[PDB]
Amino acid sequence: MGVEERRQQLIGVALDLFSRRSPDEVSIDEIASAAGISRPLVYHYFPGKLSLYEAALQRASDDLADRFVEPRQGPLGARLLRVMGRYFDFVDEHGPGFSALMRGGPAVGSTTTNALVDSVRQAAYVQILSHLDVTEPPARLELVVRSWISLAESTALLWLDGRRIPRAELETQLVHDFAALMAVSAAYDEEMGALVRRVLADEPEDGPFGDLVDRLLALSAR
Amino acid sequence: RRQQLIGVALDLFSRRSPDEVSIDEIASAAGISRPLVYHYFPGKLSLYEAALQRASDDLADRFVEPRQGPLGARLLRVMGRYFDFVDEHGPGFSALMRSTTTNALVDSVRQAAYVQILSHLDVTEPPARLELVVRSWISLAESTALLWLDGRRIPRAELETQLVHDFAALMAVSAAYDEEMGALVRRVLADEPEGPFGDLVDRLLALS
Repeated sequence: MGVEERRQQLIGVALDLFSRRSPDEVSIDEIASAAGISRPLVYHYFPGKLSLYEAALQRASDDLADRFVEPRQGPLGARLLRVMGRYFDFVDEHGPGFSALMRGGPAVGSTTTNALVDSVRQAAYVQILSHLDVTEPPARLELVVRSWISLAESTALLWLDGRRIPRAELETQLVHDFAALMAVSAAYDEEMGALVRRVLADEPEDGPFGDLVDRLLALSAR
Repeated sequence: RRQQLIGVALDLFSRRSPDEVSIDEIASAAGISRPLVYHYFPGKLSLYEAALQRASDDLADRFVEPRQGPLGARLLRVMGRYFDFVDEHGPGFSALMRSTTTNALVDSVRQAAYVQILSHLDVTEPPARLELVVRSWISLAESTALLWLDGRRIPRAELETQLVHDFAALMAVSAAYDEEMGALVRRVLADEPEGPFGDLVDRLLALS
């Protein structure tokens, strides 16, 4: 194969291995072997293991960020649920590498890896505001949204540790969590209250939010 | 002297990001020479880690709360101490959250919070759904405090109560679709009036 083909092949092979195992268990020799090339030939394309890991992570990060893009049509909850399906598909596909990267955190990460992870978090933020139709988010809204993004990261990481709860339940849970976090904040702020009322007015009366409220009323045995 | 030096280092590492804290600065503040700091610590990272261990023990100890009265009030009292701590250590906390020893120390605080929450819920064998709710809330609380520190545009009193209501919310969402979680919530609502759960249910009713 040609040079650019080979570079992109190598990034793919690296991404495959770094997805399957923690990065301490992936070697240049294994990457070379999977790619069908010699050890020195890998170093022709990348000067070390970290640069290849970063290149794989760039590809993965671009993939997840693109998965956040969803048409601004129909009830908002359903849009978010669709993105949550793609998000869990991604987490599944990349699980062992995702867990290793995230449970390492910014301390272990290179400046480049931390920047890539942050760029994904920011891509999520931008999409959520687009759907909310907000360009100048107030403080309270920014905190709810960013703290939900942290909640969604945590939920996926906890899911991967044993998969003791079905992903479909967690996807729906994260959608309900978003409504609930926003509703909690609405108590302290009229501007927040108005946004949440508008968002919930866009849900059908027979929708999942409806069913959540019905279930909570039932639990309360009012 | 070694314990005094750790305190001085924690003070400076609390006030500024660690790239802005030098051994010479620690030595001056402690009133000792640069060599005497190296006598106790091989290098800057080891002293950073010692300061973090002290801070981590302080926060974990702040999670201890008597098992008495309504649960929401217990958690609100802990949130007051948590935000006090975050305030006192703001710049250093921000910089840390943005070694494997320091990761281990941070993890040990998250675990301490977990243990205390389950203690109060009177649960020794937490179901998967409860574990995920509690751990995910701990992440939410970490995130909320870090976001608060960036500008302090929202008052801490609001975020403290917001976090208590968020715990009830995360639990409620799970309980709505899981019988075992539903039973736990009902067992746990038997001592709150109409408490964060009741107000949340009223709110979801009223905002819809």
